[PDB]
Amino acid sequence: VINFDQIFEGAIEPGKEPKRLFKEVYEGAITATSYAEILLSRAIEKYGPDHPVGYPDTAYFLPVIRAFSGEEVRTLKDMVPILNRMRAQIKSELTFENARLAGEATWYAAEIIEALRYLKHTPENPIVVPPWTGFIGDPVVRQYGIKMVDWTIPGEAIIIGRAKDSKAAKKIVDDLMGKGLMLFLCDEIIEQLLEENVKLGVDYIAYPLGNFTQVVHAANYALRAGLMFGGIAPGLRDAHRDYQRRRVLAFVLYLGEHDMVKTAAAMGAIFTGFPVITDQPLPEDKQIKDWFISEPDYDKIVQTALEVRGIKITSIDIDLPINFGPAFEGESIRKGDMHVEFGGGKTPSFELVRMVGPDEIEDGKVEVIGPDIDSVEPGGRLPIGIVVDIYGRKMQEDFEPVLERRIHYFTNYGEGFWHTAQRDLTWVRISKEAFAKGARLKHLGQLLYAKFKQEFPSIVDRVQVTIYTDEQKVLELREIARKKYAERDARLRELSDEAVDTYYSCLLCQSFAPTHVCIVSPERVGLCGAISWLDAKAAYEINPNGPNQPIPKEGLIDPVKGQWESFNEYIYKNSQRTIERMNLYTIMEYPMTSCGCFEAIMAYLPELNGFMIVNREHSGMTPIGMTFSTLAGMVGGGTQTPGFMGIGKSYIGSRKFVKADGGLARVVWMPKDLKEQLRSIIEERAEEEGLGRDFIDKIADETVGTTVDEVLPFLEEKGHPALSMEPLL
Ligand code: SF4
Ligand code: NI
Ligand code: NI
Repeated sequence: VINFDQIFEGAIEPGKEPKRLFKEVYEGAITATSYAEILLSRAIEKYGPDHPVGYPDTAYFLPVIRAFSGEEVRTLKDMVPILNRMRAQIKSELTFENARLAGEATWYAAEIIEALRYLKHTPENPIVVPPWTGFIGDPVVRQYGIKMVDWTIPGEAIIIGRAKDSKAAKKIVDDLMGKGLMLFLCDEIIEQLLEENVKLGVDYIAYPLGNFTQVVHAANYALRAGLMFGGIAPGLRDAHRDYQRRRVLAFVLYLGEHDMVKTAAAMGAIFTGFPVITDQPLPEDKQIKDWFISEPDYDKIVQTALEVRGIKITSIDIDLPINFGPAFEGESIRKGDMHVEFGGGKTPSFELVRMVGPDEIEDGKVEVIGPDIDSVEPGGRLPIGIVVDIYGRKMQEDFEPVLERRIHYFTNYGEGFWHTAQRDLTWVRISKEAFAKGARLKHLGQLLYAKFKQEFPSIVDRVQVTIYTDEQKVLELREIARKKYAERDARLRELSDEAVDTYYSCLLCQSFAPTHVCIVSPERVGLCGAISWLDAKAAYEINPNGPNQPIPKEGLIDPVKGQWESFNEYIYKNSQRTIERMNLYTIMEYPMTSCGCFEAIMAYLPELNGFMIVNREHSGMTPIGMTFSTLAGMVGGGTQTPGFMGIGKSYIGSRKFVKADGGLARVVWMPKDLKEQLRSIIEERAEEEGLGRDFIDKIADETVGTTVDEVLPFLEEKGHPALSMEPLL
């Protein structure tokens, strides 16, 4: 049996209980359950017991309840017994265990109150607007899971209350955002940060939940991790708490004047293993060592929370004028805020990584050749050519394309730095706010140098960065860059599932999905969409002991569906033996599993005789009778699910795309925007198959319908080949 409570046994010596804290927790838990009970009785009197209740866009009903006790709450009456249960577990005796049970009851009460609040919520007339999030949908949790698994998001800060001043709120939050922690904000700190023009919203991984009971939208976010990637069953309470403590490195920052309900909520965080750190001074009888502690000095509170939680940060430490971290990757710079730009079809541009010989490379040398961003009035433009020379003993020409990709990400982490595209199609923008802080191309070169030295210590011994901004000179060197681009394109042309004798595992997502195993082949990218076969091969050649390992293609069992003994044995050994077999070219029998970060899901529809596909960003209903989030609840979690499978979007353009099932010809329904994202690949592959370039017009989408009865007549009138193919079954 998991004995999770053992994690608290050292906290309080007997007879020295902090009775002020336990009394405040008791009063706040009773108040929260009472709030929830009256609002529930009123709603049941007004709408009736059977009225549906729930949150927008989640597969997990009321996730806090769904995780800790497993109930599938759907209607108001379902809430009644649960709340009664929770009220019954609030007890006067002042023990640490009773405080934790009161905190769980407070969390249950906040979840109930919020679902009741959402009874009045419609997408057309919502109860919250951006940047505020309220309840955060499943797609955002999944969209940041990939950053969680490799600790690009080292942890999470749940900040409730009010910083002593708005400037202090801005400082601690800018610090956290530069450390890459995911933030949940509640109460007056939000307006404090907005008045300091701190950037907030889901794009910045800094969620303004709202006030008061909206605090629970951090809890139901965190618990979803274990429900989704961890695959833990609903209702396995101690297993969920153990997943939270082990992998959701959250802590609470309790700022400003205390009140009973906030304190009971923080105790609910402690109940699942998240320490609480407050800016208030604390008497002995209102603190718990390593669980409810005071750090009044704002200069130290962040490092205090990080150390008590166990979070370790690895910053490049270079003193750059602008903030840097994952939160800023998703920013975009409006034309009115843009100080200068390069590339994007407005000026010549290229970026290139290139291996060099040892004797004429100067490690750390960052040079800007040509005018700097000093040169232009705001809104102007310059050419940019970036060349990162690299020498290392164990550097390989193979690594050049891989490291080149990093530039995009390295640039977008800078606040006011923006980057898109690649090679000679780059577009880069620098905001007026960054220019006013002193940012110049020098800092871009130093940033790329430090991030390359930090991310590849084993293979980079020397790195040099040159940024050219003369038009003619950029055009001249762009031809050399294009030469290297063509070489890489040819090496990529040579690869195929048959020509290579080694496929590659990837185990990264096992930090959160312990049983999941990805197998990457030249014609099948990993389901995150970011790990191609060349990427896994380079990661293994750089770190032989890492999460990517070679697997020889041996012991063939089924050439058609794509089963080999070697991959079977590897997946069985590395899946904690939940998975014995896997077919690479079909979803209908022994499909590869998923963690929860798949870019899209495929599913077989017998009534259409073919596949639907739905990407994570699509909002609406699909012909199988489920949204992407509901389908993802079944497809993720490391279980084998014949007839369903998660995939990267680019996989749809592979020649091996579910080849044993009929490939692209079997696809009958995709979202319109997904078809348009992939229009060129789909047209080219469809012509290769003999389906015609107009085959994309025969694929149904949501503008055709969202049910089988609406879609089938369109497929029949359009003569879709899948209808005349063999049923998959
Ligand atoms: S390839 Fe698979 S396991 Fe690796 S990061 Fe991508 S989704 Fe996760
Ligand atoms: Ni994942
Ligand atoms: Ni995943």
